[PDB]
Amino acid sequence: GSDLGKKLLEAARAGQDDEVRILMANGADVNASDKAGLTPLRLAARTGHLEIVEVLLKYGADVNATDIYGRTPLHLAAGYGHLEIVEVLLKHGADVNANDQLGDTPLHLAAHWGHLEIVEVLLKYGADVNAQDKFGKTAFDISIDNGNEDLAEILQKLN
Ligand SMILES: [Cl-]
Ligand SMILES: [Cl-]
Repeated sequence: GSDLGKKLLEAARAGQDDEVRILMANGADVNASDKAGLTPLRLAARTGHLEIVEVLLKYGADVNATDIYGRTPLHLAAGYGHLEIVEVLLKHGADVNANDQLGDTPLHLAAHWGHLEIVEVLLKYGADVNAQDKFGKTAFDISIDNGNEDLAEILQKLN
């Protein structure tokens, strides 16, 4: 909730798997929000802690919690190259086409990271490969601009 909530946020970003399980068992608020409004699931998603993501989702974490800038746990899992977290979030209903404040979707961020398997999963779940962000960039443009030549080559075939 509050005291347990603070500890839960810290355990999520610290990667302390069983402290998370213990805090959840003792009634911690699964959607406790830090000063920036970020939830344990968002912190575990960006840090790549798969077991913690799975435990939080089991306790009903809001898979599409969105910050004031429009970012979601799926944005951060795709943006930091965390394939199995991307897979589990999508399996639990994460919004594949969520736009942040710049109009970027998780696919745009996965393209920037150059993660082919994350790109694949996002497309399987219905990502729009032709989506443009607010500055007019597609996933293909992003991959080209970053020098992710392999990905750009493949994405060009879906243009
Ligand atoms: Cl973040
Ligand atoms: Cl490359």
